[PDB]
Amino acid sequence: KKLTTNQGVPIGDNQNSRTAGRRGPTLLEDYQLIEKIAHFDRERVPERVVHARGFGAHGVFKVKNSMKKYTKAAFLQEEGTEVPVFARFSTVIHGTHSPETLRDPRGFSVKFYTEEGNWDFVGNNLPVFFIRDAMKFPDMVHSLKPDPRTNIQDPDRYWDFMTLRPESTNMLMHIFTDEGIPASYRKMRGSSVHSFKWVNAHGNTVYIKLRWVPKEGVHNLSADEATEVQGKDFNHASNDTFQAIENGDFPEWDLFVQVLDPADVENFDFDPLDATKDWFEDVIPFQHVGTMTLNKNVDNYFAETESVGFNPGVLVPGMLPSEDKLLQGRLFSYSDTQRHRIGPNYQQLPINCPFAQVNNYQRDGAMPFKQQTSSVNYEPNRYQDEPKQTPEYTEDTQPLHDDIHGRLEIEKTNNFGQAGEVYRRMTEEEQMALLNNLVNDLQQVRHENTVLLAICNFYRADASLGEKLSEALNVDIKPF
Amino acid sequence: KKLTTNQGVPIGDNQNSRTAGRRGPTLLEDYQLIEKIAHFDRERVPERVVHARGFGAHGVFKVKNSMKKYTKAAFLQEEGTEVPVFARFSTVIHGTHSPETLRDPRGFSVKFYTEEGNWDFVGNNLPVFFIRDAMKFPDMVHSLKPDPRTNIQDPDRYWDFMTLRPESTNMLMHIFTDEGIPASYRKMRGSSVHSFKWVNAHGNTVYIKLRWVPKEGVHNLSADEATEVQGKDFNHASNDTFQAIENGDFPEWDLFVQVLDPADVENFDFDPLDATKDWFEDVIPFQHVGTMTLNKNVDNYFAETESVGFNPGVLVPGMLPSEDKLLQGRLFSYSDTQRHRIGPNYQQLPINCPFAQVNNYQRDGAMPFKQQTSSVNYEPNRYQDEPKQTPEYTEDTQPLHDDIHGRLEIEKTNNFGQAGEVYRRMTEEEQMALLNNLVNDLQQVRHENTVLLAICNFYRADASLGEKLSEALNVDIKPF
Amino acid sequence: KKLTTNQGVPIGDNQNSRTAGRRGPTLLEDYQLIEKIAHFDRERVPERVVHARGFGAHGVFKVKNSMKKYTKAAFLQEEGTEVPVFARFSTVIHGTHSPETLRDPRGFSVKFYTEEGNWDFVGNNLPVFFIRDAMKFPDMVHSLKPDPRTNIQDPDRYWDFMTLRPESTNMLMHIFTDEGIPASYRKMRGSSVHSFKWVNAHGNTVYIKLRWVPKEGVHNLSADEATEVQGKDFNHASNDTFQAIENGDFPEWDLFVQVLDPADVENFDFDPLDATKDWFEDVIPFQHVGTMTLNKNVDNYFAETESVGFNPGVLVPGMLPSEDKLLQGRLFSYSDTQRHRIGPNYQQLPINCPFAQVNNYQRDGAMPFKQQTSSVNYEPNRYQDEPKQTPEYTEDTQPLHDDIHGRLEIEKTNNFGQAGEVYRRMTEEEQMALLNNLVNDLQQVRHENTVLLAICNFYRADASLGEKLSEALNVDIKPF
Amino acid sequence: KKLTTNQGVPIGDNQNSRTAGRRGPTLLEDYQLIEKIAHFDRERVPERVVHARGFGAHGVFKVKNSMKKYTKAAFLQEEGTEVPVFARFSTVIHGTHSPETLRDPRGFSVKFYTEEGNWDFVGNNLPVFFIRDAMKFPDMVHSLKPDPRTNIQDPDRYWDFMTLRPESTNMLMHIFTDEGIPASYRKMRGSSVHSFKWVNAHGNTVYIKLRWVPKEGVHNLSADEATEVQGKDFNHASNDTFQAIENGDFPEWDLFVQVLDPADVENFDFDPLDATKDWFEDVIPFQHVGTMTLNKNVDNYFAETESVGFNPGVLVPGMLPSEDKLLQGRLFSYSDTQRHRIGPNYQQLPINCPFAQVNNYQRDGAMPFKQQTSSVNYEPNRYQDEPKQTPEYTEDTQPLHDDIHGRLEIEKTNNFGQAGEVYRRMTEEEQMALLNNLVNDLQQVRHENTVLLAICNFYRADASLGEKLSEALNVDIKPF
Ligand code: HEM
Ligand code: HEM
Repeated sequence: KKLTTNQGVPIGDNQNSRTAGRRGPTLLEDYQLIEKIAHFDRERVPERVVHARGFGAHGVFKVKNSMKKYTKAAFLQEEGTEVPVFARFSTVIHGTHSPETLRDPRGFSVKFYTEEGNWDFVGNNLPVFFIRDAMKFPDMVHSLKPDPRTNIQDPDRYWDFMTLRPESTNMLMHIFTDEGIPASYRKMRGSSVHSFKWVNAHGNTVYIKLRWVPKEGVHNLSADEATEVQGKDFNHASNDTFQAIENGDFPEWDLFVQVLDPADVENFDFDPLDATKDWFEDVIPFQHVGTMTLNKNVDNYFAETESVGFNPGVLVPGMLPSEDKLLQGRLFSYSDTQRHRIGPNYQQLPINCPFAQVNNYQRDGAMPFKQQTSSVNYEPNRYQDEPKQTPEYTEDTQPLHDDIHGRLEIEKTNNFGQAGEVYRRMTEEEQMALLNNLVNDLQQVRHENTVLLAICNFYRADASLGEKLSEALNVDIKPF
Repeated sequence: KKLTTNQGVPIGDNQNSRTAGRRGPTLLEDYQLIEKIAHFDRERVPERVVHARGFGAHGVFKVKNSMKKYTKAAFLQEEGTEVPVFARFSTVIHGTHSPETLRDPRGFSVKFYTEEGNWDFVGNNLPVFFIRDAMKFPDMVHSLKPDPRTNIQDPDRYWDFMTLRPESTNMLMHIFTDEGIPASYRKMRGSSVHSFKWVNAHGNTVYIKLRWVPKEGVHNLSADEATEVQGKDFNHASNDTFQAIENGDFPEWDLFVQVLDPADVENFDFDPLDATKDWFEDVIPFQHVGTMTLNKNVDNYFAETESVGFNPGVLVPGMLPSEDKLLQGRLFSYSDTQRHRIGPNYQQLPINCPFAQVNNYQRDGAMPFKQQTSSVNYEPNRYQDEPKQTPEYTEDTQPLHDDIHGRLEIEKTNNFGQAGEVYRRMTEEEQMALLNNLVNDLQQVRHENTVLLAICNFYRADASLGEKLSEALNVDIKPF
Repeated sequence: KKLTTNQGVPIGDNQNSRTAGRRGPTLLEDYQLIEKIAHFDRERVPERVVHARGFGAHGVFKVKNSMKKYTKAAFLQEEGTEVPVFARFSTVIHGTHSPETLRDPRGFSVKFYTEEGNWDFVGNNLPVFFIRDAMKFPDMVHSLKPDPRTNIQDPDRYWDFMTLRPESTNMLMHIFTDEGIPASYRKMRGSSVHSFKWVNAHGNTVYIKLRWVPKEGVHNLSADEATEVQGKDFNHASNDTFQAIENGDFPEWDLFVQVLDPADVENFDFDPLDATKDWFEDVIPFQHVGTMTLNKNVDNYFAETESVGFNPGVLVPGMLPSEDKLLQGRLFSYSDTQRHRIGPNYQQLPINCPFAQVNNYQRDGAMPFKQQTSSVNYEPNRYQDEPKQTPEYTEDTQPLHDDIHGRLEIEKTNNFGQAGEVYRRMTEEEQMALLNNLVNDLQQVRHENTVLLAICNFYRADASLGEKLSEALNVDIKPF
Repeated sequence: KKLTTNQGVPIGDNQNSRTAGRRGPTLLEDYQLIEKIAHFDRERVPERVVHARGFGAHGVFKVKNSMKKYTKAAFLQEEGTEVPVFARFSTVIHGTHSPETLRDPRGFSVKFYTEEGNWDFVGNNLPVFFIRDAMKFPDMVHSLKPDPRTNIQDPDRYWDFMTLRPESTNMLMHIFTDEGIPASYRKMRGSSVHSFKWVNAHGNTVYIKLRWVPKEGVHNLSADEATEVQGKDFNHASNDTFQAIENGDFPEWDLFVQVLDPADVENFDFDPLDATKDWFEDVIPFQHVGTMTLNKNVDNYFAETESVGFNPGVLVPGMLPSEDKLLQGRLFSYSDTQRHRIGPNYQQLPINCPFAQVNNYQRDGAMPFKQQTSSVNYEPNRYQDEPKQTPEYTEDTQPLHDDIHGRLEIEKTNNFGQAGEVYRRMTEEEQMALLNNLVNDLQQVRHENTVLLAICNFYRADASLGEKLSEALNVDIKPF
């Protein structure tokens, strides 16, 4: 195999620059060097705005139970159907090469290359979020991100944002358990967090939540375990998940679905479209869908794991987004950031390409590798053999329930009630882990009012938790 | 054929946005709409900084005569060998959709997809150039480019540069004949302008110049003729050349080489490596090489004619650049601008991709469509099966003739002598044309000193042309 | 002034590259050369996807009549207030350096640097548009743009689209008069085309349309006149408007507003919010607002006219978009394309920069010249003196009138009615010019049933015009 | 202070998206939301290809001793002259948010904002490099970078490359002492590694090396110490250096220079221009130049530390690059990558901007914030007030010493000899640490031939090291 330039010219000497004499300066005419150095200079692209640290693998999804009752999604009609998937697991706040032992939700992303298009599942392990409207997401992230001067994450900064956005209480309850540091990607669950809509063949729509349950079980690290691991291996989760697949101990998860009829949405003490809210298995049963097996590592990380883009509003027919106000901003954000991060034709890259043929009138854009060449780039047109709309594929109408449009916060926020229930649903071990992690984190806040507000927010959720935090801190909340 | 999103989801309704009601505001969840518009939003890329305006087509090069004597270049070894080519012809100064009736050199670019890699011929119709050092190219372009306030080309600006850089005189002789406006791309010659080095299997090197000769002959347009054409068709040359191919009237050119022994370089009243100097056919004979035939229009202009990059420094084994100081900056410039204009991985696109297989240790970069998957991305390595250098392909050594490096103008400039020779080689018809065009261009110069300088420069070249310019302008030339 | 590199190093020799000898190859260590070339290599950015060709100038808006009864827009409160403006005028379909003699609507864009933010008016001269839903815009553009193979605009393609999308009929009536070729940018009107919403201090909203009247009158070119101009000057309108300002003949326009109560939207034979429909002066009267004077040319085309971004959705308090399905896509499109075309931080460039101060929690992005330095990059936050929201500026609620969202075409299409009205409002001159231009255009269509359809669409609008086109073409229309 | 959009419009509600009803879907017309999310989507830019993990601060350089004897560099003429500096320290191989406890050279970069332009010092702590020609850098970096499939650094890969490129031996001797892991940025030295050239007022040139000596002393961490620190703090060095400055304990370094007359270069058992070679203090004395004090943290990491670009070939008059083949490729590469990573106009950003004024003929390029507005954008020109060249600043000619140019490896490679002396110059504790670290590293190599090669490479430098490695490994080297 001959070494070549990008021009296919064979290289004779890959060790020496062309110089003006044996010990003289380098020549501008060294095309081979400059081509090599110039490409090297251009290897890097922007990391993900969040969830930059991650691990991806290939596998298959296998449907066990037909879902035709709830959705007319092609792949979900018949038990036994298998769909290729690519998955990516990730942390959130810190960058590429950041340790995998930090406290963070863990991203859980699955691209399904379906016969009717790509569907992206893009969730986290943790079943709720800090906030309920996309308007706040840059703020939340900016608050959690390293301090913009010091480049170091500072709890004084994020506890500020969080205390003043008290809907974050419930998420705080989850993230400061030991479930805030999974032991690895293969030992964690997945959650859609948002409701979506599934519509069946007759146009009945239900609200659905999605649920991944690992065959290896949920396994977490305590703070001291995380520190121990960090010192030895800053790539532990990636390492462990890569080795398991390479050794043939294939990571597997089961997919379950929760179904809530639209006519029942007022029936709870919470808005079911609020992303700060969970649907307890107790109140809404999990129904088995199928199982994902990841059985093949990437061939190349950059081209596969780094270059994939997912979007929760990338859905197949039979699937629609919910009105969830946090989800609604995501629909835009993901693809929007990918046009910048990966490129305008990012959907043409092997890792992003659908299994279904792409036939449309879109054209051009930088690096047009899979340019459709028909000169007929407009629709409607006169030609019968060019791509046409298939009316049966139109997304059905959905209901509107208000007489006004504008900036209108939902009515039943219930910022503390469900958070309290989540606390009381925990075992003693979980409640003690939560207290020690919260205390350790609040000891790092440098503004008293923020600490007071944090303890107060927790107190409203559960009085005894708030009392314990008060004692450990030691800040008396009694006057308030 | 089903119409689809870039995700492979069949589109039901390609005519209506999803709105909050039949006469309501558009929804951010309209993924189909946003994908479509966002891609549309990104269709465009930067135009070529020069030669933006152009036309491309595919064809074949047939070598008629073996070049073994002069070069070891594989495709040139045997009579009858055929190489696929892609050619682009161009104006220079104005942008995309610029009239093709403007006075400019015309670009003549040919990519040869060779058994030993790509070779780009990148020349103009005209046999010489305005300057002799790349250092001056941005200045020269900026002077000819539309005034940066008015956005209209102004003779007052570029005559300023050209008079103050007297080496331009020779090019001014050519450019202001009627050969400044070719009738069509098919009715023009091609010139390498610079000499290059060819090296044979034995290791002898010769200076060479390359030459394209139109089967349809050289045909030009007077000013008034160009004005007539321009009013009815601003894409006239692209239109003619497109139609010619489609009608089966394939444009052909014969290629010729001029050969100069490096030992004979100081035997002239000019420096043969000076880009402002021609190699007259009567001094160095044209030797036939073969013939190019353009026999297929692009399937798609954007992915072919817009997205192609050429570099005079993209050479196959057997070829090397000369030390011509204008050429030497071009070796860098072209591939550098393509990395910007087209993208880091521009050599991966089909129009740029070699016929010879590419095998190397380069990786990543934006849109890594053709990523090499082997994890061995470093050389030297322990693996016999990975790409290896092939020493017999090592570019040969070349003489150094000085004991200092630095910023050092050539001795024999001869800024006016050959410019004179060229004029006295013209027919009386061409000399009248030169005068009419010169006068009509010099009439637009608002600084009398620039006008005087032009006149002196032409005078030093040929005293009769000088006095004629003076008489017509009318500024007598007895003082200075 | 000493000539310097971008590093601030004074340059000794700007004429010669650094070479390995007087006649030797160029050195890679020539930083000065490489910096200069590499920057030249990067001068170009993408041109606008539409309206690439254009001219900009600075000026002033003077408000003459208070608009307080209709809007609480600060700058519109007091008769006498001046706002600085930047305006850009353009053709539509072809690229940079394309003739300004071509048949095209003309862009009319004005940035108002107001005390309460930038307001961008982004209209055309013609008062209607070809289509009424943004979903169709890429298709409409693609059909009108050069054929993706020949690189020449083809009536056979765009008629194909326009006939198949018969809502276009009204716009064809307009664009095929002589008004399709304005004599220049100063000699044309401007239209909002869409209605917008103005909201007052008491919270009443009205539908509004905006209207620019030239002090110079509306002046147009016939096909033959445009053809004669084109031969001589392809920059004719830019040239005219530039010179006019230097000469002190300041291009001026009066601004007029047409008002409509949301209560009266059903009292017409058309949907007021349909972009294919005009609001006739004699049905909704023009009310005078103020005058714009353009009194200063750009210092630099690139940094001003090239680099400016407008968006019709960039509105000041007191203004809101209507539900016009074409407008609603524009809200997204413009800013979207600018982030790609100009850059993520395009709003930080002087030409785009507001007069009002920018204070928020956004950060970073490529080329962050005006980066906000405060480490408090999140809101809410504990700091009294960091930026805070001002609730009285909250865009107020707007009625919703449907109980479903979805892909739902409007009721009163009236694709031909008002198109006929328009034709019958024309003088005999205009009707003659329309006939000539249409026939000349329809003679270039190569497909029978497209021509037939065009004549039928025009016939449905007006029987006599239908007959005359039928007569001239010449197909009898007795059957169908 | 009012919260505003990038348009300067006051925001009233920064908490709620505009939605089609209180519990309905989000509106495309929420300009405020989309501007916000869309800028957030674009915050990230590519990290540095190498040395992505870093820390920057401002300060001052004070010249203690005139250097006029050796250079005519303006800032170095007079004792007591003070120049502003920005410094950045960094690791090498891993990405942003990588631990600072990893084994790697440590980058030491200093930008001097001089009265005659910017000078960049761009060195490492360690005084030699792994390779001696730029041709090999991508390969070396690829071998050291995470395996492109596992995303984990693998000694089996980098030992492959290193053993097969035995010139690396000397650097291995350095990097595998505990100096492979400095305790922080303020407790490490700096080295130019390369010689450069200094030219005085008379045109005499000497070769110089540059040396930074920390007031705080050189302090390192053993492997176990590094492990302990890593578990607790992955930002330790950034943390420590930022706190020192913030507490008023300013990091200081003394700058020293070593001088070698060009007439003495043949006098050593090594080529003094080989970047794998050190110039021992006892062979060429260090001469005090001045001191750097870092006294001011950044206001903003992104705009300062992230967006700064340095290039060792960015030199002031009085300074020139040496013909060092490693240094030669760096002259091109730094500015090349920055054009991509930061932007074509990267030199216009506050952190990169010279102290000295920038006056030249370059124009345009993306985000032209500091566009020079003069319409005279070409040189030579007629105007005496426009930027002119200053011939006294012309870079002096330098010697050439060969009669050929081509790919020509230096003759006295001495790959093992100096490496031997470096080992023999070590203390016994340094020698034990070296052995422990090498053994720990070579136990992770999985190919016997590479371990044997490594051991043989060390043996050739020093027999007792070769034996100690052989015994500890346990690999028999006797048969060879
Ligand atoms: C009544 C309908 C329309 C009018 C009057 C109009 C007018 C204009 C004008 C005047 C410009 C040039 C602005 C400038 O000088 O910078 C422009 C550019 C543009 N238009 Fe529109 N247009 C219309 C419809 C649309 C639609 C439906 C879309 C797609 C949703 C669209 C997308 C664009 C884009 C992407 C640009 C490029 C802007 C830039 O690069 O900054 N236009 N249009
Ligand atoms: C002994 C030789 C070398 C030393 C001492 C060295 C040191 C450094 C340092 C300290 C930085 C970080 C600058 C900063 O803080 O921004 C850096 C970055 C970099 N280096 Fe070198 N390096 C060496 C060799 C090379 C070579 C041979 C090349 C290839 C031609 C190279 C290419 C690069 C590139 C492309 C960057 C990224 C710069 C940017 O994005 O701004 N280095 N190096």
